[PDB]
Amino acid sequence: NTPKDQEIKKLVDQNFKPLLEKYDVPGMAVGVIQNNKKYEMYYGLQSVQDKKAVNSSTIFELGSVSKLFTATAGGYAKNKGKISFDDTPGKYWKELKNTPIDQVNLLQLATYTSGNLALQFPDEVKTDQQVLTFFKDWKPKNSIGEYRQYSNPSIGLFGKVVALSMNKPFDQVLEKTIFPALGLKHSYVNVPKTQMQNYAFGYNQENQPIRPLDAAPAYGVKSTLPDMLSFIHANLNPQKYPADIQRAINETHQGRYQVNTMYQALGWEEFSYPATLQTLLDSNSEQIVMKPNKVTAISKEPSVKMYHKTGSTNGFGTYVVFIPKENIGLVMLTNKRIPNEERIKAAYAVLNAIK
Repeated sequence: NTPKDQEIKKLVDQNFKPLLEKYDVPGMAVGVIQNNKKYEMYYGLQSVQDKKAVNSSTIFELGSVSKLFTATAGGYAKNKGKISFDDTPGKYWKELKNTPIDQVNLLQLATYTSGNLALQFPDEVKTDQQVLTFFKDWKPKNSIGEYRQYSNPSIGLFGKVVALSMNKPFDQVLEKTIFPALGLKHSYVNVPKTQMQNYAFGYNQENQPIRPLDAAPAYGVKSTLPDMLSFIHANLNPQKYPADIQRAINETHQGRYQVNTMYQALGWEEFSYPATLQTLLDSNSEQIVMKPNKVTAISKEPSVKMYHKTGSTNGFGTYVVFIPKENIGLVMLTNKRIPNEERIKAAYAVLNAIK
């Protein structure tokens, strides 16, 4: 008939390639992993002016997909006994002791239920001093633990606490501990000089090339398609890893509460599988992403589940999704933002069509 690598290439061509013309995207990397086999598709240019093709070495910004690595770092520290998720941040950032934010526990920060943390840090919050002062000045609003409000500050504080508990700067926790444990050799918080030639330009909505530190746990990671597929492989096969990181990965798969059809895990969003397309689109709706929503306890603990996460920066888009019981996952990286719904729909059509 037709070899499987060609079949998957055709499906990615049918569902992802048209997005390049439709949204004027310079470069894209799409990868599928199925039964521990990797399929990689590279399109377009990492740098338009340099005529450098997207390839297996191309480095992209992950945006909020970076939180998946922060979540994994948190599970690692927890299962190593460096933190408990019932701890409060002042136990580790002592300057926050005796402040309102010291009533919020680590799980609540990691899953956005402090009750009064906005999507972004204020533009004027730049230094670690202004970050500290931002959190000491924080005051509650809604009951802590009651409302989900997607928040970069919230998981940014989580990651700072994780770094403090491991006695290392957060960038070192990832580059010296978590990335090596996961077998990722081309993933970075800070892209070294020797790799700038592989660092894609991001492109804004005029197709112009473009490119605080405590915000790095929320959106500071860069990576390649091979590394992101290895990361998806790790999430599909935690048992293939040492106990410390195996337990860390599993920690990130544990649903913590629900908002309608969405289960909030650590970093990952989780869904009963099979999931309808609308369930997946709802997780990225304005209601869920931009507004507070009352959370509810998990009632149906789904036996068969899937996970995904979108992420964006000014010049980059990312989508990652995996389905443990089908042993399948997909990564999309672009050096131009495209609508999140397009990423989800295209991935849903590929994954459902794959034999």
